[PDB]
Amino acid sequence: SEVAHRFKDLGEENFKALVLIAFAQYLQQCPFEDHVKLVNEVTEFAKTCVADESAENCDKSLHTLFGDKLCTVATLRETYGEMADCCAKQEPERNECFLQHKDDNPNLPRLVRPEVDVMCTAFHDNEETFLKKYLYEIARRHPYFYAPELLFFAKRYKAAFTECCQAADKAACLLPKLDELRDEGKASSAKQRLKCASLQKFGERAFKAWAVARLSQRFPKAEFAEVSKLVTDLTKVHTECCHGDLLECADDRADLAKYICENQDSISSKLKECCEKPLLEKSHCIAEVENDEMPADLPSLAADFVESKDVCKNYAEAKDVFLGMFLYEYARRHPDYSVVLLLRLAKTYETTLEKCCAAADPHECYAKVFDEFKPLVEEPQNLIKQNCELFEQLGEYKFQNALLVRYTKKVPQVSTPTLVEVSRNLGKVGSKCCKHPEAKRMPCAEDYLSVVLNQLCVLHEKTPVSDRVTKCCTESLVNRRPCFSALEVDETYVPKEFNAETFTFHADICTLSEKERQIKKQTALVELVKHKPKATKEQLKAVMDDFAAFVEKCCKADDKETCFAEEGKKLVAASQAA
Repeated sequence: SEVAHRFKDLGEENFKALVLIAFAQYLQQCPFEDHVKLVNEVTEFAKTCVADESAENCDKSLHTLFGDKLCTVATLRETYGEMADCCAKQEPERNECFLQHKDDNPNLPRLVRPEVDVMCTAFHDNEETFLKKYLYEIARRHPYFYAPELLFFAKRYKAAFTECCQAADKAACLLPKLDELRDEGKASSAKQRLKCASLQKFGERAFKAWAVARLSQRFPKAEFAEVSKLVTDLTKVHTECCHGDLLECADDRADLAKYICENQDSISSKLKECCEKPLLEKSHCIAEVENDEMPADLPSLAADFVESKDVCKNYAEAKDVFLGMFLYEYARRHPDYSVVLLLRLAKTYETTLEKCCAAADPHECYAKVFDEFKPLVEEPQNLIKQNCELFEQLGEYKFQNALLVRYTKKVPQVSTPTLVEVSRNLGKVGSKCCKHPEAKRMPCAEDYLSVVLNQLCVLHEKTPVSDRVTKCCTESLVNRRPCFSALEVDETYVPKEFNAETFTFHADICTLSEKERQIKKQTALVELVKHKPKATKEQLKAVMDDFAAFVEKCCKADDKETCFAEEGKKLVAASQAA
């Protein structure tokens, strides 16, 4: 049995939680209740297999079991139409059908949160079900959320109420910690969506490379033989978690932290503090540990990678291992480089060795490779330095508006909502990284951009409208950023026509939080640039100044919310004029 296997390892709590997330991440539309039912029927079954390891079907594969369970409600096409199909499938891929049907943007209503007095009550009256509902809401809205990490966010989430509900002002103690978590969760989710996109769209050789560079940076003193061990394992973990096999992912993840902590002295010296705490906290600690100090006397790369005469020969022997060693050796001494840059250099190196090695005199050919590294390395440095300048002057809001205009011009076909959430996240890099010394600026900024760009990529893949996005997204994982920076303005885009439904206005805007206003302001700017790409320089600005006046005003006018209606058509007349 396997279900018995995992049960013994994770235990009732975690096992029950993971299976909930798995069910939550598969049938995102399906109501909380039903999931709980299946989760229980599923947990009960497990309990018998522990005793009798051959009872009903305790001899199967999680999937057959899991799949059939869900298939007791999926066949209801009136609720989940395209799902019934997956159920009529077989063993080899009745699972693939499911994975292939995950939604990155579910049509799930916004998740507002009741007053502090209710959450506290509901939390106190019944716990488990309060925390159960949490995981359900997150796992269903982030189908790729790193499962093992969601449990850590959960234990955290519980301690928030566990403490603040006992305060002198729960609203004051909670709200903050709740906000801090909502953010950190969206980040962790993005960080992982990229990881599954790599494995799934580009292959584990691709993911393997990323891991080598990243780990080699974090653990400079580690050895190539050791790092590879870690990379092999780490890959398997995420491969499982990304294929929907949460239980084994969680198990294997735990086994990895166990190992890393045991061979602490062999890997990093900053692991100590992570190895002294509860597993869930131990895992989240290791994955976010700062890099170790750089080994003292290190030879120059040129030695064995460009000056040696055996380069080409070694490359022929074990190219993958050789290139692997290069990346590890270049990353360990360059924590100031973004992971994608390091991968760009590595690809540049491989490409060179390929053409050079089949030459009349390789050496001579590949002798000046580092000369090309220069441009590759400077491009981002200059990009960062420049964009950090602009950001410092205009602040976050104005900076975001800048990227908004810019990016809408690059790919005007993309839906306004995506353009807005993406532009917003791109500008957040300023606050996040710009306050960093140049030594830590690039890894910070560029890698963060890879995550953000991977959204537009996955969100666009749903309904492809711009081949330029498709090209930049699918061409090369490591060159996505440079590809987009290169884009200018689509000379083939045919401007829009002002609609009525193109953008509605009803007063309901004077009640929304401040943030949700800037957003409605930005969503306007995007719509604008789409109707008038060219004729655009500064008027755009003077106009944004105007809309601000509109809101500030009518939100303080006492007529029925009729102004917004009469004056709504009034501003439209003015706009078209410009």
